[PDB]
Amino acid sequence: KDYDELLKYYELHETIGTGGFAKVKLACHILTGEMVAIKIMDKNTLLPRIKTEIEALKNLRHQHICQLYHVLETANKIFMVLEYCPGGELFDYIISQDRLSEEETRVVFRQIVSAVAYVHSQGYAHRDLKPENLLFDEYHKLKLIDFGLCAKSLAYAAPELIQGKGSEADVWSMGILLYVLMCGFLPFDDDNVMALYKKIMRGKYDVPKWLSPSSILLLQQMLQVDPKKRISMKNLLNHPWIMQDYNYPVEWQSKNPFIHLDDDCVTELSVHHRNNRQTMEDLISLWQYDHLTATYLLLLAKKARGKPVRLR
Ligand SMILES: Nc1ncnc2c1ncn2[C@@H]1O[C@H](COP(=O)(O)OP(=O)(O)NP(=O)(O)O)[C@@H](O)[C@H]1O
Repeated sequence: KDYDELLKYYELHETIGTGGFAKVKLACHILTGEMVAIKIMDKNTLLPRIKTEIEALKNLRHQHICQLYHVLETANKIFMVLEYCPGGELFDYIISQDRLSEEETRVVFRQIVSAVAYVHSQGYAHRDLKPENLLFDEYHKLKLIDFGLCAKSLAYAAPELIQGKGSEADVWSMGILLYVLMCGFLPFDDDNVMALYKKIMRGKYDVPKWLSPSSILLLQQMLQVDPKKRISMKNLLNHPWIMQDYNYPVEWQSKNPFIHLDDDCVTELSVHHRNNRQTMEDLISLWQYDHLTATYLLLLAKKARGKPVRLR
C-alpha cells in the first residue's frame, strides 16, 4: 500500500536492523543491481528526528559517513535509501574479538576521528556516537550511520550534556568509545540510571592492566568531566598516541566532495532512458533525492568500487 511506491525501484529483502525509530531492510536497486539498505519509518507512531537526519545527510559527503541515496514519503511512511554496509556494527565486532589490540583500535579510531571531525567542520555535532552507530562497509572501512540527533545512549553521554550546561561532548563520547575498543566494556555502567550518572559525574573508571601509558593518558584527556579541561578536537587529530605507526595527523577532509557532475555517468543514463543529454544533465542537478538522484549516485558507487558504469 505505502510499499507500492518503493517496490517500483527496489526488491525488498530481510530486516537486517531494528532501532527505536526505524526498521531497516536489505534491498536491491532494480535499475543498477546494487545492494542498498533502507530505513523505514512509520510517520504515525512517533518525531521530526527524521527531517534532521535527512537535512544532515544531504549536507555530509565523506568516505566515513554513510551515503544517503533516495528519500520517498508516502501517505504513511518515510523511506530512506542508504549505502549498504555488509560488515555489521562495530559493537558486534568487539563482542566477538573481546576487545581490540591498540594497533587495530588506532586503525578503527582514526576513521571515527576522521568522520566526526569532518562532521564538526560542517558545523554539526553527531550527539550519539557509540559502536552500534559505526558500520563496516564492503572494504571493511567504518561508516557512521545514525543522524536523527545532528545539531546545527546515557553511558556515552558527556556530563555537561547530562546537565544541560555539543562538540566537546562528541570528544567525551569518542572517549567512551575508545575505552570500549581497548577494554571491551563500558568505563561507567550501572543497573540503576542515577547511580550511572553519579559515576559519569565522578569520572573515575577502571584502568585495565593491558593499556599502554599513551592509551591511558589519551583516555584521561578525553574523559575530563570538566569540558574546559577536555582534549579539544584539534589536538586529538595529531596526538602522539593517534600518530603512532602513521606519523601524519588524521585525514578528516572529504576525499570525495561534490565538484563536477560525473562525465561518464550522465552519459549511461541519457543512453539508457533515451533522453537528450542536456535535459538528463539539467534534471540530475535538481538533487531531489528521487529515483533519478539514486540511480545517479549508485552509479558513482560503481565507479568508486571500480565497476563498469552499466544499467540492468
Ligand atoms: N547503512 C546500513 N547498512 C547496513 N545496516 C544498517 C544501515 N543503517 C542501519 N542498519 C541496521 O539497523 C539498525 C537500525 O538503524 P538506525 O539508524 O540506528 O535506527 P534508528 O531507529 O533511526 N535510530 P536508533 O534508535 O538510534 O537505533 C542499525 O544499528 C544497523 O544494524
